[PDB]
Amino acid sequence: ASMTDQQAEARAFLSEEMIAEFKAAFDMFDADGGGDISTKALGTVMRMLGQNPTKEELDAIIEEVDEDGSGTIDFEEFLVMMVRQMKEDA
Ligand SMILES: [Ca+2]
Repeated sequence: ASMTDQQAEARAFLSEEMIAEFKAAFDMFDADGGGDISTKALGTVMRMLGQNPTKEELDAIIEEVDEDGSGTIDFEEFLVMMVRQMKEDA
């Protein structure tokens, strides 16, 4: 369907074993079973994994993860949110 370049580096930094764990949390917010969660529910995904950045970097993260602008986050865009702050500029 689609293939953003940001997803090429995201899965490149995440090991197959890591991406597997991130999937466990995906189904958590994916109560619909469609494979898409609300960017507003992401704030909850943070405290779940382990992150407490400034509310600012949060909003920017949403507009930086939706490279398509569909209005929803997908497992593919998830791996990006992880490498988003894990590899912002370091
Ligand atoms: Ca999207």
